[PDB]
Amino acid sequence: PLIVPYNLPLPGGVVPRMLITILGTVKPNANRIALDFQRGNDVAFHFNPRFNENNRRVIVCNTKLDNNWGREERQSVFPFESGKPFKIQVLVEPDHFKVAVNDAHLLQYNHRVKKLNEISKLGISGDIDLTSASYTMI
Ligand SMILES: OC[C@H]1O[C@@H](O[C@H]2[C@H](O)[C@@H](O)[C@H](O)O[C@@H]2CO)[C@H](O)[C@@H](O)[C@H]1O
Ligand SMILES: [Cl-]
Repeated sequence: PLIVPYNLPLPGGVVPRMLITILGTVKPNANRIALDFQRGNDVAFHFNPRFNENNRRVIVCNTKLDNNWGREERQSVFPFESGKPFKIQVLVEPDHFKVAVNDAHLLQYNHRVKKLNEISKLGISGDIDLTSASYTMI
């Protein structure tokens, strides 16, 4: 397996038609997962499943610029389960990141950071066993 937190370099940043695939298993009694697509210290796209926010399960998405979080985009559809294997696919499209979990469309996130070619790292963290992290062009 891979060590968590895991840094996946994205050479030359992201580009439409780039597909990032993360395979892992959620730990029992998990609290959180996070994917952080970074542009240096900025987080272009933070994708953050929360297993217990006031006894609710929610996915929080956001952008961090100059160390400040912006407006949260929340998704109540929650395909993850403690103890279970998952696949997250993030497809870069011209105007948004498109996320599918276990082959089912989950959400889209409009590009706030527009210099796609400078989003050159993906951090993967949280309460998971990480099996694989890779990318390909479709
Ligand atoms: O927005 C992503 C960011 O959220 C931080 O937590 C927020 C929390 O979601 C919000 O309800 C409250 O008003 O402010 C907190 C601090 O900004 C997390 O700390 C951070 O890790 C990100 O997940
Ligand atoms: Cl930008």
